[PDB]
Amino acid sequence: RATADTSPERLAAIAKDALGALNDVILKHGVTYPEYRVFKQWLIDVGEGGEWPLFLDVFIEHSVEEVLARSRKGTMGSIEGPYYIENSPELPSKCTLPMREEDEKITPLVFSGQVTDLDGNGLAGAKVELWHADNDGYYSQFAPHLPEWNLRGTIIADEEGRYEITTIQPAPYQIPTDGPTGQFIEAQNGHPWRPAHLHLIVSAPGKESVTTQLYFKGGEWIDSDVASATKPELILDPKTGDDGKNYVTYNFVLDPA
Amino acid sequence: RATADTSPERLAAIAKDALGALNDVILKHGVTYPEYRVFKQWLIDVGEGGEWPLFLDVFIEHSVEEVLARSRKGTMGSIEGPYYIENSPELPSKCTLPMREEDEKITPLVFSGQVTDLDGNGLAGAKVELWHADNDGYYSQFAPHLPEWNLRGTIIADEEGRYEITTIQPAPYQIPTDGPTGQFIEAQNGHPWRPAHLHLIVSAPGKESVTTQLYFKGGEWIDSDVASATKPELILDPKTGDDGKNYVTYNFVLDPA
Ligand SMILES: Oc1ccc(Cl)cc1O
Ligand SMILES: Oc1ccc(Cl)cc1O
Ligand SMILES: [Fe+3]
Ligand SMILES: [Fe+3]
Repeated sequence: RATADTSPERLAAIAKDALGALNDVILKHGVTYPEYRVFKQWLIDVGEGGEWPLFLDVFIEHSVEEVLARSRKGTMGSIEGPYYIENSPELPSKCTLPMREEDEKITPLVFSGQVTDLDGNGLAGAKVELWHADNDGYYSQFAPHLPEWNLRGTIIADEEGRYEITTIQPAPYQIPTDGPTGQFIEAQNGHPWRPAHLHLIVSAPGKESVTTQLYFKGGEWIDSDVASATKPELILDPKTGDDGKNYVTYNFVLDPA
Repeated sequence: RATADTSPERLAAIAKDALGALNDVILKHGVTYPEYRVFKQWLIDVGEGGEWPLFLDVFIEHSVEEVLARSRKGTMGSIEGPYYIENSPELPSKCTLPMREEDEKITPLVFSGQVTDLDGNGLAGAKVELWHADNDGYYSQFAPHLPEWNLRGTIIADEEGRYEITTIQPAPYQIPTDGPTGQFIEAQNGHPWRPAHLHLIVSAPGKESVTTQLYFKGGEWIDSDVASATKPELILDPKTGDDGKNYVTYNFVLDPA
């Protein structure tokens, strides 16, 4: 039951700008009646396909985080995306993310670092909620065949704010091509792809949490993210060990609540 | 199964402008995350309530007709609205619109005029599709209690392009306040009202049809139409007879197909 405290005055100004802007694009490009019928049917399709969270997060949410970005001094944020789930099972500072026997076959990714405040003091009782896709680009709880907490966890950072999280390296994400979001994209010759990414919500007692994503230097779609959610500050350059595992360190800087 | 011949190049440019514009409004007004969740839930509600045609026609379609307005030299057009139905039963040049025993109690409106071309030559085989709401502001086929062609007809203009159509005078229209469209309006202190109006599609053999609406001089909401669909060229000034009926004449000027 979602709410916001927006005064009628504010909404009216937003509505005026949003609707005026759309209406101007129509006048600009000479949007015809047949094209208008196509837009109306496609908005119906979007909701009938359950793709409002998907369409909105891909095309709109980057600007919402960009707003929040201004008011923030810590680690760069990025969009949540639609694939977040609360209360993923807790795990200790040093852990391995829950995975299938399939996932065990993929080159491992060892993610290390520390949660700290703005001055660099480590934070006790910090939490790292991590979620990402498997090598097949699917999310648990958004794929029937997967264990419901595959590659999802609540990492409990130690008394010093540190974690050593062993996972696999995520595959790039492709947005279902079959639906209206993918229809919108195929019809303009765009591409339905996101670079490979880790999702992280990072919290601490008395701190303003951070929702962020982490990408990979080599990675494809790196310079053409369809959700426009990539920032260079969030690109990891993992180095590979003689065990053949990929090793990366990244620290989280939380703002005060 | 609705389609348009829009090249990927065009859609991409439209998409770029539409999405950029929205994204700018977000950056402009500092659209927060809670407000974003409210917008996402409301887009889901709109489609779940079957109010995409309603929301679009009220807030977007005026600009689509404004485009078509440029390419046209005949009678001013206006939006279709969501309440149009094809194949309304035919009636002769001089007729009375189908109505209930209730409607017979309302002051009658006698609508007369002629369908002509750009030079003022009358057009044989011209059709006047007329639809409007009853004094209770409901449309037939969008209200269970009404006969399915209440205040809907296909008037067959005579060999000379003339019609004398007796109906009642429509009541102002109020957009359902209970749904997401009305929620969007109540939440900004807007008003959910349209001035009283007749709907007309006017066609002739070899002519580009006209979808238009006709309003009434005294009428309330006349200068504040929520669908922004009012034009001064479409305001009727009916004069009343000694039978106590309201009499108005209006001619349709069709463009060539
Ligand atoms: O995996 C994802 C797919 C689409 C979006 Cl918008 C965000 C994601 O995080
Ligand atoms: O009766 C009507 C109600 C709403 C709209 Cl947008 C148009 C109409 O014609
Ligand atoms: Fe993702
Ligand atoms: Fe109407």
